[PDB]
Amino acid sequence: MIQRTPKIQVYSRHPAENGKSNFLNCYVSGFHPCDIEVDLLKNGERIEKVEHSDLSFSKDWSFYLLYYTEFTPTEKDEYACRVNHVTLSQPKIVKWDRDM
Amino acid sequence: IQRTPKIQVYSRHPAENGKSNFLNCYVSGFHPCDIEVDLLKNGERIEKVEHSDLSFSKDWSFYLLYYTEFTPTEKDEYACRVNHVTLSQPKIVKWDRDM
Ligand SMILES: Cc1ccc2c(c1)sc(-c1ccc(N(C)C)cc1)[n+]2C
Ligand SMILES: Cc1ccc2c(c1)sc(-c1ccc(N(C)C)cc1)[n+]2C
Ligand SMILES: Cc1ccc2c(c1)sc(-c1ccc(N(C)C)cc1)[n+]2C
Repeated sequence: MIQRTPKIQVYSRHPAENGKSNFLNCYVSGFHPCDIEVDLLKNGERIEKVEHSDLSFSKDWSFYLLYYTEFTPTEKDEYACRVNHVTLSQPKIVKWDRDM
Repeated sequence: IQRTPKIQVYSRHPAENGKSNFLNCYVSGFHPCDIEVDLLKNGERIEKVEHSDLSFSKDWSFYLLYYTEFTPTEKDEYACRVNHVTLSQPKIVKWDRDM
């Protein structure tokens, strides 16, 4: 079927509290074809030790996938998600918007 | 960097004609990820199948399982049809009852 471009959402598991351990998630949804690269970024730099869900799909072959890592937020630190996919020219970055 | 799937077909318990079992097609070790899988009662594509999710290694080798509840009979015969890029022609694999 026809190509389609991922929806990308970045969120913490519990609400932020500086210096308290949390998890950071990057949820990539709705996309096709399946092949995709995902990386999480502490101040523009690629976190080593990340974990991920399996890659699941609908009857209509939309794919869904989750990346996450334990982390401790601080006032100075800035976190984001870098996705590359065919439907993206340029690897797309999306910031973690704290204030929600 | 391409890799062709390993394909294994097996029942969960040993065959017993007219007793309910599960049939699995396990497709392993493959890349890239895109792949079609179907199970076949006498060459015909079974409607109501289930599947695991698609998991992968650090290596980006992918792993996936299809299965269905079924009742085997002496004359019935079952198989798995996989299509992948690395295959010229969709590959079929039989279920050997005497696994
Ligand atoms: C079925 C299910 C289970 C969990 C679950 C969802 C759906 S959807 C979701 C979630 C998605 C996005 C966000 N942010 C972008 C703030 C926060 C939470 N969770 C955590
Ligand atoms: C319409 C439709 C069909 C299937 C389907 C969805 C939507 S959304 C989804 C899904 C699967 C796994 C995950 N995580 C790994 C947490 C999150 C979402 N599935 C499996
Ligand atoms: C009755 C009977 C006899 C042999 C037999 C089975 C049932 S089920 C089975 C088997 C084959 C492959 C796998 N994996 C690759 C996960 C798991 C189990 N064997 C080898």
